[PDB]
Order: sequence, then C-alpha cells, then structure tokens
Amino acid sequence: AGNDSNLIWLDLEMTGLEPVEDVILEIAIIITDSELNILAQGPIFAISQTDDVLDNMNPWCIEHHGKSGLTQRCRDSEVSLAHATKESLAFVQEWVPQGKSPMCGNSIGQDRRFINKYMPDFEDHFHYRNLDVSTIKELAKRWKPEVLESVVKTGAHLALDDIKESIAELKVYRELFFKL
Amino acid sequence: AGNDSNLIWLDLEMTGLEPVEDVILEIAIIITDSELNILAQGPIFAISQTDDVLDNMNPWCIEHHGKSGLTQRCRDSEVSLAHATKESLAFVQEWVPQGKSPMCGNSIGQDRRFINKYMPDFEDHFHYRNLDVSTIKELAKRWKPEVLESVVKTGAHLALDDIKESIAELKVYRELFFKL
Ligand SMILES: [Mg+2]
Ligand SMILES: [Mg+2]
Repeated sequence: AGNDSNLIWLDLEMTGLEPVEDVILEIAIIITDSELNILAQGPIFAISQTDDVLDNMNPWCIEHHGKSGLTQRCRDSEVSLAHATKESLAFVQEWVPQGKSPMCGNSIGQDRRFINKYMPDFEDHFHYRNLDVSTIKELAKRWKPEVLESVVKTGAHLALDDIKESIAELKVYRELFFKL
Repeated sequence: AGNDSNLIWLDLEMTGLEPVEDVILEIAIIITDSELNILAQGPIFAISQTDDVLDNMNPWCIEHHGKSGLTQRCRDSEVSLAHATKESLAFVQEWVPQGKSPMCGNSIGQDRRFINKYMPDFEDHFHYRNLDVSTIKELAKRWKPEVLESVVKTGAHLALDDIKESIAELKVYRELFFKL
C-alpha cells in the first residue's frame, strides 16, 4: 500500500540525448512495492511539441518515433511540460513520501538529466539515488555470466512495457543472482 | 593486465551540485580488473580555479574543502580542465579500450553530469552505462538488510580512499549478497 519503502519506476523517450537542446517527448511512471509487485500505474503523457522540433528531431528517432505513433501524439497533445510535471508529482506523492524512493528503471542516469532540467518539481520527490537495473546486468556479465540467459529478449512498444520488462528482468536477477 | 573487462573507478569533488554554474575541483581515477583487484592508480588533479569561484563556493563545502586542504591546492594549481582531461583520458586509454568499461563509484550518476559537461573527451571512453555501488546498497537495504552491517563505517580524506572504500564495499556485497 501507500507507505514504507515502495518504488517509483519510470522510463522516458526524448528527441536525442543532449538535454540542453533536446526535449522530453513521453513519460510513464509505475509504482511497485519493495518486492517488485506492481502497486500502481501512473499517467502516461505525450508532451506537446513544436512542429519544428518534431520534424527536425534527430533522425533514426524520426524513423522510430514516427513508427511508434508517438510523434503525432505530441503533435496532437496540448499537455505542456508543466501539467505533466504537476500530475506526475501528484501521482507519486500518494505512494511514497518525499525523499525515500530512488529513480528506478533501465539506464536511468540519462533520464534524470532530462528530469532534473525539465521537471525539477518531479525530481525533488525522489531519493537522490538511482536504482539502475542496467547496473546489475553488467555485474552479472562479469561474475555469473550464465544468468543473463533467463532475461527475456525484447518487446517494448509503449513506455509501460519498457518499465514492466525492466521489472521482470530484476525478478530473474533476484532469484538467480542474489543470495536471498 | 591492460585488456579484457577492466573497470574505471573515479570520484569527484565539486563546488555544489548544479553543474551549469558549478565546477569540478578534484578528480581521481582507479582502474581495477573485473574481480575488484586494483590494477592501476591514475593521476589526481586539483583543477585551477578563479579565486572568485573558490571564495564564493557554496558554503559547508567552503568549510569542508578549506578543511580538506583541497581549496588551496586549487588556488595553487595551474592544471586547467583541459590538461586534466587530456591526461585522464590518456591514462584510461591504456587499461581498457574505448566504450567497454562503465563509470564505477558511489552515487556516480551525479558525477557523469559534470564529466559530460566539463570533460567531454574523458566521457567518450566510458561505456554509456554507470556501475553505481550505491544502487546495490539499497537493494541490500530492501532485501537482505543484515548484510549492510559488514560495510566499513567511514574515513575518506582524499578521493583515492573514497574510491578504495567503495571498492572494498562492493567486495562485501560480492561475498555476502550475491549467489556467486
Ligand atoms: Mg529508456
Ligand atoms: Mg563522491
């Protein structure tokens, strides 16, 4: 329930990877408890974007985010970045108290960068720490390389599945890589 | 030796934590192999700083970095940021090839932020991933909370010890938290 040591998982899609001139296009939040049971599903926002930014997005993402259906959802969305922030932060505020959960996902150091610039209010609620599953992957690769084979290969259309299968991935690290 | 899957550990001290107006004051690099045996000790640089920045550093760090001896070493250093970059990057280039090792340390997402802005050439050599021991700490705290008690309490005058005791810390996660 909404107390104790629950976790905020999130994933993001951007234009490219340099945040001082690149922008958030999508965000999703998933809250689990400490044992990786999904406890809640936050809002999924496609953030309004200038038609100019979206057409001259850095390519391949042009290819990928046109392919996703995501790009037009930003053309057709009136969700500012503020509103996304305001309701993202409200969402989390009812599942764990300020400053207790880390930011959990895959390669999450790079998401914070954009979170810290564009969604300052949303970041103030997270523990200063990250919990990156991709950090564990590579201890795995260097120590017990065989457990990597029980990770499921792919599939991640929406950001939710990107979150969900990074939660699944941890659970096979939990049972096959950690003492108890 | 200088091949295979060796690791670049580093730690940093800054003025404060907002990089677009805060600056690197110190850097150290330690290379280990994949089993946490220290393989090499890189240069330790105290980066030249304007007397203006250093006096109006964000306080407490004023207290701490005056206390450290670090602050005057920056006043007395002619090491630009470029030189630090140039020889940091040369150092690493002889222990692991470009794009293979992650950036390893404690709460390292926040160091990259400064690395990516101020030392771009040094970052191009790291795997895009971080390996953060502080990520493991909190899986520990949430799953087998008892193993935290074999972590050694503190002591970290220089950046080296900050690196070294984050390498020590992993080794007690290795033996008491991970299957094998
Ligand atoms: Mg992602
Ligand atoms: Mg540090």
